[PDB]
Amino acid sequence: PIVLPFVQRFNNIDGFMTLYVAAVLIHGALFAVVDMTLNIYQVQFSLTRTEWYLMDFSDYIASFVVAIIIAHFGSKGNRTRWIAASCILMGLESMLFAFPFFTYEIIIPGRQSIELCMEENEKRNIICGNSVPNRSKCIYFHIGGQCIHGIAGMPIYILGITFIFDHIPTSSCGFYLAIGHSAYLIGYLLGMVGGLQNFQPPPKEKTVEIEPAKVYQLLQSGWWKTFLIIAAISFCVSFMMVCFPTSLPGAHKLRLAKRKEQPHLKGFLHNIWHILKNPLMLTQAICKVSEYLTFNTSLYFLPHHLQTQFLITPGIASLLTGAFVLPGGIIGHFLGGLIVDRLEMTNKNKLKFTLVTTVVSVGLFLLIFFVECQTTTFAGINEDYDGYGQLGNLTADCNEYCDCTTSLYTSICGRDEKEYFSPCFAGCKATKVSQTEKTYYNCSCIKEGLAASDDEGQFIDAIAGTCDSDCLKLPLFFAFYFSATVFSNMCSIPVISIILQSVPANFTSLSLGVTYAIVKFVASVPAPLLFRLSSAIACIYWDNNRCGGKERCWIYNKNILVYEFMGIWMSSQLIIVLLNIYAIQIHDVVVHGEITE
Ligand SMILES: *[C@@H]1O[C@H](CO)[C@@H](O[C@@H]2O[C@H](CO)[C@@H](O)[C@H](O)[C@H]2NC(C)=O)[C@H](O)[C@H]1NC(C)=O
Repeated sequence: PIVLPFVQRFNNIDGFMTLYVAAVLIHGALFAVVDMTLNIYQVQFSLTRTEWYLMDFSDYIASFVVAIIIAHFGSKGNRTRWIAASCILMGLESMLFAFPFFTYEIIIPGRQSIELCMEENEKRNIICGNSVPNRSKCIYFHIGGQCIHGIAGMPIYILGITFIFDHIPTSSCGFYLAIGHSAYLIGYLLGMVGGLQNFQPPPKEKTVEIEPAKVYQLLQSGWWKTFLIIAAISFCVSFMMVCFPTSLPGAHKLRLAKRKEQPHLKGFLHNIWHILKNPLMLTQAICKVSEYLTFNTSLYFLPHHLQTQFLITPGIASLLTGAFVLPGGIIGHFLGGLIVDRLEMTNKNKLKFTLVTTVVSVGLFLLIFFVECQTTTFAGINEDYDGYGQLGNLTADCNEYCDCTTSLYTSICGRDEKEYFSPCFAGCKATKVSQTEKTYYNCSCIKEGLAASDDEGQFIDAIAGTCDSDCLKLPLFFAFYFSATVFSNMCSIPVISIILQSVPANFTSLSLGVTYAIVKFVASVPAPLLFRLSSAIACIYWDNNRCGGKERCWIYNKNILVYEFMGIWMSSQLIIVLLNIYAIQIHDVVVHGEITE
């Protein structure tokens, strides 16, 4: 008996939009946390870099095994029911990805595995790896957590937008296409922003080794807190969508406005065959490939590049891309989408709109490449340590006494402006830590250095972290990075907007699945390997003495990576130019075939 005006105003075509972005927002909020959550799980919990990608890969293929199946199933049944169910399986997944943190907080603290580590012995506390059991058990919680993510997450991004296609007019779908994309972006922001404020250490970064044993508690409990709230929201949003009508009263009024004036295998193939037989969609999908190839690569390569040429803390460097690529992205859909929506752009109009959009963007990427040419301050990698030892001498006497470990080595600055790695390897037999900085004392393995130096309560000492005197180029880099990002997000709307037009209304449901199948398999499966091979190409100088099978590098080649990664994007960006010049002529030929004035 719910005949209140609400459920009549809650069956509005925006009443579906209100819950979809509400469904998307927590969906956006979820994944961004997980990538770091997976990443920190690898480093913290005694994993290899081999298994982490496998956990990452689990989300990707899970969407791929449902990007087609649910699309065939979304065509035949109620879209509203399936989305909330896929919203429901978000709730099951998100808490499930938080059970191992609470159940297995005993995996690897510094001293909480009492059976084998003695509280007085230091070598005992870092060996007897009982952490690798109760680790692979969690990975089963985690590979499940990643798989339930993609199997259920993908129908949310297919069916909901399909409901936007088939129920909302064209001249405002891009207005709705943009917000849905951005609601995934805004969760990419806060998935890092909200999550990391708890993962990033408390006001006490700088106490005795209890802090690694206290930071350990706040990350598992940090996500176990976060996912408990996240998952339940995915339930209450699903419960509201289930109450939404099967027969949408909003579309029925519009359907009669647009009415006037089996998914068999062969019929499935009839949809499959025309797509290849229409070289318009052929270009649309591959243009998206270079779009995602250059995008995803940058959002990964950039914090690594800011860590190697601009010498920015890897935790801080990751933030720099995360907190700054979105402001370009959000308006890129917002301004990009509203251009077609306000102007009711035609198929010929958007193709011209896409070309000049990308062409200037590449010259912006090219402009960034020109900026890389400028010289920057160089720390370490000065070939054999001033004649006192070779690369790898690094394991001298002062390494052994303060127990330096070749995996977490960081560069520290001496007063000679020379950059020394492994602040404890600097021979610093004493360290007094203040409230706002970390400093090292009695730094023996330092060279004369120490021209004027300074301090107050103590005299002379070296300051932890890298010292940078010429990082101004940084504002040029982001500035050029922003406008390239904006152009990218206003390339997405033109390609996705066209796909709706050249497909009949009943077949638009299977349209999203066709392109979405290429998203995770053809692109995201071969991509990491293409990066990984060329990642070592600039990371040649691996720590061969300790890490073993390429676990930690020391020379991410600041000249080769710049030429390789951005050149690949230069190779990648231009493919869109060739694809679209192929499309526009073919589009104009085929449109001519239907016009033949
Ligand atoms: C290491 O630094 C400390 C202070 O940061 C220096 O302190 C001296 O330590 C010796 C121990 O042999 C004491 O006899 C002195 O009285 C300490 N000095 C003061 C002012 O308290 C210590 O000298 C440094 N190590 C070396 C090898 O010089």
